[PDB]
Amino acid sequence: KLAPGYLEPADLPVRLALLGAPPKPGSAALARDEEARRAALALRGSSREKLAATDAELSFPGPAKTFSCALGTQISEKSTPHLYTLMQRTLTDAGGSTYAGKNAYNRTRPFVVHDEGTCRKDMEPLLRTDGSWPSGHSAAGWAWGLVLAEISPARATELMTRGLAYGQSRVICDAHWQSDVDAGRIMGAATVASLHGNPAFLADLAAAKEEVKAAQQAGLKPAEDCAAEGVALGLTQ
Amino acid sequence: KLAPGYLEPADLPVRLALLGAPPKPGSAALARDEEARRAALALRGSSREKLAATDAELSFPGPAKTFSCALGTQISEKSTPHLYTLMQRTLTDAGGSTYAGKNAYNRTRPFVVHDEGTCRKDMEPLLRTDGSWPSGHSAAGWAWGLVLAEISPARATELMTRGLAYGQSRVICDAHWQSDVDAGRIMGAATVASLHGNPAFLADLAAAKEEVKAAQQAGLKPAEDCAAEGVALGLTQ
Repeated sequence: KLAPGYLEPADLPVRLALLGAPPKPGSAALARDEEARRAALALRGSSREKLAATDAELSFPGPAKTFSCALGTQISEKSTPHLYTLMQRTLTDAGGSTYAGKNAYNRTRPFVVHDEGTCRKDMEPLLRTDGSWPSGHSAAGWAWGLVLAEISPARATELMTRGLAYGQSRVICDAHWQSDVDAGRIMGAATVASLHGNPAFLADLAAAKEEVKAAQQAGLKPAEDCAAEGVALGLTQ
Repeated sequence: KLAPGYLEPADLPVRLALLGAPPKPGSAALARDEEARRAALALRGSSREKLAATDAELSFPGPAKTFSCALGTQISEKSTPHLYTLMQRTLTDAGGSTYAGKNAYNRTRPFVVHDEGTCRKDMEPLLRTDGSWPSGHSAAGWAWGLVLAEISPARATELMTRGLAYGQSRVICDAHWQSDVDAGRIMGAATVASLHGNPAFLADLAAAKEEVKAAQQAGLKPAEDCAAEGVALGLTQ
């Protein structure tokens, strides 16, 4: 159910070297995670939580739909085949697929710690047994934001903001801690640096730039309710 | 003093859109900043503090020297002129000179809040009146780490680790808060994404890849004490 990643395992960024240990028990860092959790759970029942629910969808075309409004055009196999492929393959590179248990911290997720629910009840049987470190959604979101921003520089701010919000959706969903979302962005940026050393990624990147240019010049607007996503995001950037 | 940046002002990543507010008074987020400050000040008098003192040097060849050991060859005008230039110009893009006080938070630095000293007494007269948001050293450190990792993919982990440590040196030096160092990496990664859309940067990047490869193949060792830097950093293989 996973596309081949661009990167060989030996070329993946090394979590242990790049990341610090998770917040220790009794630490202010852990208190910051609980504070972020409490602030996030205040949004339970809101449109932002509902957007966090669709942000959790990693099965394509999930991510493609999620980033279309920020891109200004629809990401699809028909319109942007190379960009679509790039997002699928970089999900493997940046996401939870690389986060093995060996040489990794085991992270008990917030909703398990506090015996409460998430914004995606259907994904919980998987997440309960999952202690991935850091947040793979966060890493993929930031990686997607950084690559897409390079693909369409005229929408760089919208795309990078959307990629950051994608990681924040994991806190709002009560699926992972703030610190793991923050650490996810370190891995996401690092993975993008490695991808720029990969000729296969670079070829798809170059083709995606032409696809997006062609779609925007032809006036293809996103096939998503960008108004509703904007409201859910709050914007006021 | 400052080299021309690659990026036009309109192409700089927008701090206000990408970053959250600084830790509020009485918050666990602020408590985390104080906790990191206390852990950092325990290293006063140590080799790690001494390395943070040279990590503070933004006047070239300061940054070139700082990353040479992680690169595996000396960054110099003679041996890697385009890489040297690239670091100088990306210092302007990423390194805080763009952090205008207008439309930005004013940050009182830790050593000012606690009427104490930094690891660089000579730089305090400027830093005392400076409330830059986030950490420009951190942003440049992470940006340099990410670009250099693409330049020399075989040393990607060493270089990205060094770029994160470069930002952490600001906490160890008591020059800025942890949260501003963390936010610095968001801006650094964003700036790198913008840089990959800039043809002048891309031309220097391609030449730097050839310069570094030629230097490493000729066996040009770093002209820095890599043993001493390894001990000060606590490096683990």
